Amino acid sequence: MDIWYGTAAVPKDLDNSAVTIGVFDGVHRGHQKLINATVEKAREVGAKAIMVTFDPHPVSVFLPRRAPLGITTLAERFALAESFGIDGVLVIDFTRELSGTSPEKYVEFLLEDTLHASHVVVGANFTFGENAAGTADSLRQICQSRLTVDVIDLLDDEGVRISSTTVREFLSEGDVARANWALGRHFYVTGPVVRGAGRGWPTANQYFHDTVALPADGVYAGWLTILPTEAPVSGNMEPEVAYAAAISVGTNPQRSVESFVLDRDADLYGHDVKVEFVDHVRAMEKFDSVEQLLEVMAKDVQKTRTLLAQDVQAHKMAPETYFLQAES
Amino acid sequence: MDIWYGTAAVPKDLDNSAVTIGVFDGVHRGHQKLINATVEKAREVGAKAIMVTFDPHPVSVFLPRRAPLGITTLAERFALAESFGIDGVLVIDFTRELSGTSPEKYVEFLLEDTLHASHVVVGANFTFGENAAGTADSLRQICQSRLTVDVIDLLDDEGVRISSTTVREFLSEGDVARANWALGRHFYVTGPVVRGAGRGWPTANQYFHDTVALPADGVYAGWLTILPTEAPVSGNMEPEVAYAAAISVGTNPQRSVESFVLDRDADLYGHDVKVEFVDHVRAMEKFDSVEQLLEVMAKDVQKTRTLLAQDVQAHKMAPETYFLQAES
Amino acid sequence: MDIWYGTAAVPKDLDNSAVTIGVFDGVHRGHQKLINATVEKAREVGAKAIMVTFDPHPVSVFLPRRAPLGITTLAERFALAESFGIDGVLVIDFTRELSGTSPEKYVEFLLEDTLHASHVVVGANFTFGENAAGTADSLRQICQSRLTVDVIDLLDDEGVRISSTTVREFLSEGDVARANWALGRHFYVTGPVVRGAGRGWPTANQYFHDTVALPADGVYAGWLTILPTEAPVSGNMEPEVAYAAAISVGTNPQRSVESFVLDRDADLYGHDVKVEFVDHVRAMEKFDSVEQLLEVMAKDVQKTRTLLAQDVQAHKMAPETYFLQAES
Amino acid sequence: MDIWYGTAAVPKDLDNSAVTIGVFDGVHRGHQKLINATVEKAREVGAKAIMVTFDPHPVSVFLPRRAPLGITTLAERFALAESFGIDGVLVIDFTRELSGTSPEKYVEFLLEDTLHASHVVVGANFTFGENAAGTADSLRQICQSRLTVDVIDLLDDEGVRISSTTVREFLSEGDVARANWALGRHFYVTGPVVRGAGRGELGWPTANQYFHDTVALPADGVYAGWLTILPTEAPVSGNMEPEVAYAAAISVGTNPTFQRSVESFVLDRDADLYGHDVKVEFVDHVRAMEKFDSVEQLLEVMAKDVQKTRTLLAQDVQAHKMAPETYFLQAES
Amino acid sequence: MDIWYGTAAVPKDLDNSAVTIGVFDGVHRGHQKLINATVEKAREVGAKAIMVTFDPHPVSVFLPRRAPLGITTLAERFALAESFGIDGVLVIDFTRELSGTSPEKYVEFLLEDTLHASHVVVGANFTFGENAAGTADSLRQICQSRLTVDVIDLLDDEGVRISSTTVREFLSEGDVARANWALGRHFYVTGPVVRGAGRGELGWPTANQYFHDTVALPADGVYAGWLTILPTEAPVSGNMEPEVAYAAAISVGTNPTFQRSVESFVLDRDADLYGHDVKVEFVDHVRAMEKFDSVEQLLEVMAKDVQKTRTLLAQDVQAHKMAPETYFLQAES
Amino acid sequence: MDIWYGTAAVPKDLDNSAVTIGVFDGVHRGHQKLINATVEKAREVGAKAIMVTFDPHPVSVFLPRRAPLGITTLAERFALAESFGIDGVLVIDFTRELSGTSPEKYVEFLLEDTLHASHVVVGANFTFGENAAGTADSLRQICQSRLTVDVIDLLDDEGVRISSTTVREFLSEGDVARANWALGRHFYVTGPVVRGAGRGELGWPTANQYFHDTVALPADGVYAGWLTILPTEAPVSGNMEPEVAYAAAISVGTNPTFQRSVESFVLDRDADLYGHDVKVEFVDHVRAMEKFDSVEQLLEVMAKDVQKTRTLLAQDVQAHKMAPETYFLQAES
Repeated sequence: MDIWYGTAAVPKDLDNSAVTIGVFDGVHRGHQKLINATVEKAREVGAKAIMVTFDPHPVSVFLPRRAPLGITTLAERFALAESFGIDGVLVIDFTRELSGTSPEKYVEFLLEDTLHASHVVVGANFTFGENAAGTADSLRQICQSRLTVDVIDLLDDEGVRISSTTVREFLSEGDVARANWALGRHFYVTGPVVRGAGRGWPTANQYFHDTVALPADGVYAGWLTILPTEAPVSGNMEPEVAYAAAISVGTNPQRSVESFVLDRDADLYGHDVKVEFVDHVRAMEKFDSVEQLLEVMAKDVQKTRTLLAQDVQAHKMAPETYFLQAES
Repeated sequence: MDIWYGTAAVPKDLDNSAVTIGVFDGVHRGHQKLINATVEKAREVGAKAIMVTFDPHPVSVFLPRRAPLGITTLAERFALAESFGIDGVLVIDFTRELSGTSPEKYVEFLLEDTLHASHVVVGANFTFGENAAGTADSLRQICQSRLTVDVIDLLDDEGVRISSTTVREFLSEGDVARANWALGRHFYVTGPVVRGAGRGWPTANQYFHDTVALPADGVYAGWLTILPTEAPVSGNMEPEVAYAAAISVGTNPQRSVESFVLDRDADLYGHDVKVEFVDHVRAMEKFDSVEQLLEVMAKDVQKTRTLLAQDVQAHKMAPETYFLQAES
Repeated sequence: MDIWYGTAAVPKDLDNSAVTIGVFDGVHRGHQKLINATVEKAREVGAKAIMVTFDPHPVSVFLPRRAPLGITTLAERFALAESFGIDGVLVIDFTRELSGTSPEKYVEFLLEDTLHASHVVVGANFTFGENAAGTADSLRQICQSRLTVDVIDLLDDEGVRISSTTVREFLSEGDVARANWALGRHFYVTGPVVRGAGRGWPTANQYFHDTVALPADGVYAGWLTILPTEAPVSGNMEPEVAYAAAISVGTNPQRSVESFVLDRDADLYGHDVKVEFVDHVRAMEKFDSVEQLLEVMAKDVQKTRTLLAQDVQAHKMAPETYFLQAES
Repeated sequence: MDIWYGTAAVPKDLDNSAVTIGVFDGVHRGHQKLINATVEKAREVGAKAIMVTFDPHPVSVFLPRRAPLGITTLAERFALAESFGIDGVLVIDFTRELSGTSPEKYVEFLLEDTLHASHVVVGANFTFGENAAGTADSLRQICQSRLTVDVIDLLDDEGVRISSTTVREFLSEGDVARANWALGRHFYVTGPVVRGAGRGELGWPTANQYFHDTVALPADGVYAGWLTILPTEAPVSGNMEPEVAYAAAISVGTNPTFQRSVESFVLDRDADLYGHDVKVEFVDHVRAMEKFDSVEQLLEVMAKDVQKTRTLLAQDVQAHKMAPETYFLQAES
Repeated sequence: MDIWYGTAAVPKDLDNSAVTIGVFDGVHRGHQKLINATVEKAREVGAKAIMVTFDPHPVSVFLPRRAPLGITTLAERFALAESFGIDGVLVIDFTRELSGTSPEKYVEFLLEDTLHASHVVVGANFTFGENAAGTADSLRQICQSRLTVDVIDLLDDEGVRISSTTVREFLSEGDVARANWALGRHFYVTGPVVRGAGRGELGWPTANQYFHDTVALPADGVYAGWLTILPTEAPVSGNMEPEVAYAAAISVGTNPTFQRSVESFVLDRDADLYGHDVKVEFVDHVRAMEKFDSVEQLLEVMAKDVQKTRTLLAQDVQAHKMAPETYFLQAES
Repeated sequence: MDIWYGTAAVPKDLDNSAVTIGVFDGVHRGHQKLINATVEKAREVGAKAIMVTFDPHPVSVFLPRRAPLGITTLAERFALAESFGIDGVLVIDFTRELSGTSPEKYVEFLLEDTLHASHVVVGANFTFGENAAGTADSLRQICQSRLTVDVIDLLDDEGVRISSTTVREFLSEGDVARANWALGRHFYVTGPVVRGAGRGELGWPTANQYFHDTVALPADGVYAGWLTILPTEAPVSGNMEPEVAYAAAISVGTNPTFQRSVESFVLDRDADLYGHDVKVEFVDHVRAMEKFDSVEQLLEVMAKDVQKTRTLLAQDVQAHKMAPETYFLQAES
């Protein structure tokens, strides 16, 4: 998949495309409908399936540093867009182009001149152009005879509107199971394992910037995977195997994620590690003794073992290769 | 109007004065009664109307950095004192003088030797001298035959005691209309417009230190005035005209004030700008899309247009020259 | 009393000891039972009474910087351990030794090889060894024929479990009288008096790090003692006399303690000062005038005078030499 | 004078203009030649004289946080531009436009489409468009028959090249006299007076100012100069009028960690200028920074700075060309 | 290769080993002699080659925050060790063990009890146990009949002693050529690419990296080198493959206050490497740091760095011994 | 000895006093002459010997944050004053009083009204009152018949002027021997011991102290000196008594950013002094600061500092005049 930064980077010789436009934060199940429709039409005509997306977040252009939290990083947005069949991602920076542009000139510049689009697929909530006056309905009429437009209703399921907004709310509530439900996969973060405490001490510590969306402080059951690597691994964990883990999300009074991998002793310093969240286990608490702390640690392991045993049975969610022991 | 810092700066040849003493933060309607009485008596005898005030706040002398928030800056206190006819302001720093001094020696030093006072006007809540043992009643008796004293009752109106304390409470509640009511004018702040976001982007951004009193975070209707200047102004705003504005007061997680001037495109970087608050519009909120943000922005403009149309009719409050459009 | 840091520092020629093991934070009344039993048995056999304690807090080894607040500093723990007759304190750093060690090897290494113990005294909540699998019951069986073990029930009094945890809760609630009740003495902090405001201004200002346990923000009645010194004292306070004081505990938005010594004018800059807490007086509040501030200051002095007059009558709590005036 | 941010803010009904393009930092005597040529042309043909300038600095666009120090603020660049008769300033942000543009495209879009220019005036060192490919020459060949191009040599005077660079160099060494000479005026900073060590005059300056680290300042030291209280109806504590240049000894310092300060000791006045906006003009270097160990020593040196200043300023008044119309200066204490 | 933290993590069923002990910072040509001897022995007798190394640095244990800069990270020390055939790394923390231990006790506990060693290999400068009492000699006398001891002289080559110290010295002056020569490879750092001034290429590097102050870096300046995108299935913006060394001009800077940066300008590609892990290999010094006052000047010097780099890298490819198997380098633009 | 903050704190029933006025920073041999004259007079006529001193430093009042470093703290100034028999210290804050006062007014208010002085003793460099107008001479003419004035020349000895300034100079270069000689005692700092790298002795100092940036410290380096545990009933970990001066090698450092540290390696003892107040006396410079790359090297140099210290301290004991009454020092390890 090509990734282009700004309209000028798009090849001039690209002759046909089917295009979808959004922030696409999280690439949730709504987002998947748009991508699915776009990919299929691209295949039909033998053109490229293009996603136009935005970075920085368009909200942060108008209201700096009050951008909504990033459900996925830009890099993961690319990975997800690819896994669903996107051929090219065009990334638009509104501080550089397409802000002052009118609905008419936007379609003309972006969709025709730049992307050579025969098809465009947007959500009903789609807006574009100076002061967001462009709508889905605008787009259908401005594209009359020029290109075909398919406007897709926002995904409603089980009485919940599935959007970036609702995924963020669930995450903020610590309800990762509903977030997972809206995303169509286990919510995850990835990052390098740092030195933590030293070398009840966690299998892995990671830190995330405050723009990263994360589950409420608390303890979750989930899976930890050492991303593909030739680097030596200290201990009895292997790369590319999803290992059962009790996960503590905390706030330095910058958010930390501490992972206790069940039934393994490893030290993951230096490695890049994926943490997938499955279910909530408990709220954060203060500890006043080593005894009390380990007691609670063990109850977390038991509850985690239980939740993940269930998770495995929903195998559309569960990883390919996992490691989960029946007991200690 | 002269401004003197400390007793030693007061001219030795000043032969007669009518004096009022207080913090005078905000110069609210109570404060105006004291100034009014003082100015009138000065005119009667042909003497100078003097305000004795204090900086730093006397509270911060005893309890550093737990001083009450400043309703007005010291500079604005001077401006307000002048606009009401004060001839001289004596500023007392209690870390330098008049702290260890007894009620008797205070009247002797400040009122007689320094100020040559024939009249003194204080509020009923007035205290002075070592450990604030001096009262209004003390002052009348210590001044027997030496100078005349007029003690003015605190202003009570509409079931509210009008004081610096109550103005601060209203501001903190986001109730600027009641604060305006107690002040006798639109509450305002002034300051240089800084670079903000770049060059839905606000007409002006200002920053204030944390000792400055400000309305609760939220959006207010008000008026913005470019203070007199020969500097070129980018855009279609003119100096000295009060322009209709939706005002956002925020906190950097130092307080910011962001102003959206209605129906104008200007950039006010470099200019000194007054922001007058008229009425509350809404609480702060997070935005998750550009669409949602602009929707709400437009409702704020509508509600603001409405509030200011009313404000103009209370013309004792409203500015001399304003700019308010009937619609977009 | 000897203080040894780590097992290697303990003299090799020490031939007999009676040993007690715990964090001992606060040396509360439960802790006193263990020490009492240990001291008595040491006297019986003519051996040394040893306390094994821990630093850093064992909790902070597993969960860095989420250690419980220190009721006493390590230095005060030593002082208290001594005042109750302990002959030697062995301080264990779990980041250096005794973490990976099994229950069996722990008793063998610490109690026998290092300490030459004929008696060991622990609380029922006592744990030891890798993953705290060692218990009081373990210890009795592993010590069969090797040394005698006396396991002491946690102290329950007046429906309250007396522990480090409960002392912290009381302190956090601002309930110093119950904390004092559980400690068996007035809760206190000690520290150098710093420059504060200048040279209603407090008799003394002290600052404490955020790991120090302190009463809730508010005003307390208590006693202030200038620790033994040959340094000149500014004012009419003498060292080693416990002086009546209204005490303000605050938070810089690092905790401060501001002390108003009743009926004295002293300046304690440079001196080391003990602050003992007796009872709660009021919550923190903002002040808006010097008048209001002094009014409240005076009510605090009255209420304090009252509480301390009562305190003196419970003379097991009250200091040897105090200073409390009947009135102003 | 109008100020437009971006080519999209330019009035669309602009039929004719004489344009000059550059960073214009400091508006030095070199820059004035460019502006002069442009204004004199515009004034001739009833058209508007436009300046195309750049904010943020093109270097900061390419090398973030490593741009040269600003000789003037953007606000002052506007004010100086207007003072020399420019009718419009167009501020280009290179992160937003005219960056990936070819020399040919740059001319058509900016100079024709946006500005509708009949004349253009640039420095011989002028480079434009992607990878600075366009030069003073490129401009002449591309513009044929459409608009007259006037290329102007960089100003050399007294064996010294007059550029933003040399001005920065002069300032940096504390040589304000050479900086002023290259600028065609007294170098100055403008700023609100802040609270000092306190209000009101054993020790205290008349005025305290702080400046960000992007602001070009003379080397740390003491200088002779003039302070002017910017126009205001707000009252002044002490015996100073607004809009009069007052003789001052000016101390430029750096903060222990934090930023630069400017402390002004106005000669033969006690006043406290907290609350006001103040212009500080530098005339000549007086001495390097020193450490003080006693109050007497500091007061002694203080009195020497007042004498040195008094003299240097007396010469500056006689050299008339740079001094202010109305001022205040006493021959002796 | 296994990694054990502390003597308690070592498999208890370890019957035979050839051991080498040292900080091993940088794994320079001196260190390789130690590892080589050890591996060649272990490989002979079917036993495991163990490295005993130390983290945190023994100096930081004795003098907190005053340890020498790390030539490589601990992660890279492991990777380099494994690359030379070490089977096990035992990481000793001196705050945790082997500190108050006597020479005699150190041998029995570590070398016999823990590691069950039949061979040991150390440098002539080797010191062990409490107060560094044990020396290369002590080791031989204590180990008699139990294990064979092979003491190896510090590597001298071309009149230069090859040690962590001299490597740090070389790096510090910007002499990467001598550092590489003493290392036996191109000096390198590894790190995630961060966001620059923005995404996508007037000014911007191909890649931006930041490094902590414990990381040894060449003196501030420009260098010729190779950048490699570490293995990944993640897509790459632009025309660059993972696992190919690409020619780059590399700029090493310090931050105004904060830390070190490494900016990579990959020759004849525009790509944006945000999100990837990137290895940057240093070949030769190109120039010292300079200040820029104009966009043209910076682009001019930029083009000169590309030429210098192109040449230096051409020589590095010919000197083959240190260059990478697969790479990308063009003779001209 | 009484301590009064402000003229209003002075007992109103003070009928007679001999007064000396000055900053008195460091209480050096010059200052002792002033105090001696004053005490010897007061002691004669049954009156109190008063010191008028100043806090904050008069320079910091005039030039905030640019006062000279404090040779001693205000606490130590009091203690030193009392040690030389001063009965009362009056601390004047120039932000609060005696600032706008005329020479004539200063005498009447402070010397007569407040202190009721019959004798006064000042240095020839003495200046008092608004704009330092009053000098040593002014004082004599204003005081006639009311109080006897004794002006004392600044102390010159061995071609060296003894002043706060020169003491600061000596300290700054690391020449504690000359500082001590000018002071008439071992220079010292006093402070609570903080936690080091940890508790208890491979590497670790006996004691760690930190000092603010207003505190005068010898140049970074190693020094010979004595450490004394200030009087206490609190237990001491290790084999050290309170109130005994113990031989120590003393390392003075600066923090990477943050502040100064003082680390004390007490000779032939292991003790941990966390929790105690400790006095550290400097005797002689041992060496400049160095960087360490290996544990052996640091221990080697460590042992050399112990030898150098042992010798220098042996000489200091023989020169008796400055050494302490009770001390602890061993001839060899």
